[PDB]
Amino acid sequence: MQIFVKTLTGKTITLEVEPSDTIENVKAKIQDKEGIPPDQQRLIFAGKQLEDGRTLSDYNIQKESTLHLVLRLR
Amino acid sequence: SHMQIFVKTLTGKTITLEVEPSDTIENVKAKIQDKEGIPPDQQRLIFAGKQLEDGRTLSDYNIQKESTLHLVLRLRG
Repeated sequence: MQIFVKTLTGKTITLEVEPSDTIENVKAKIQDKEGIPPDQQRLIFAGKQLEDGRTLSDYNIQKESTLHLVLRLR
Repeated sequence: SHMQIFVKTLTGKTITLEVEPSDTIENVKAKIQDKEGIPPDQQRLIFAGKQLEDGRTLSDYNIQKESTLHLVLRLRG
């Protein structure tokens, strides 16, 4: 289950994730790779702003799907 | 003495900052960290299509009051 996370500058990272993983889990994995705290991350899929508590299956995020990472200011 | 500038991400999300023309780009990054908690190393700042260098000042780039700098996330590797 290899999904992609795309920044606003073209750069894209790959993540190995399991169907049950929550969006928060996804943000933790991104912190592990990029050092960006989850609270500073906004994730978008299919024009939707993703919620931390939900899983990738609740958004029908399939293998090779591409999520969008956006900076989240206070 | 002081002036307001905007720092904007690519989504249009904006932050306002009070700065001096004599402030360094690193000073601006540190002010952004103070406001947003984003470490300087994660920040790349852009103005007039020129990547901004930590050691230079705002006046070096002729950044004026109400000018807008763009903020971009810096990734690892």
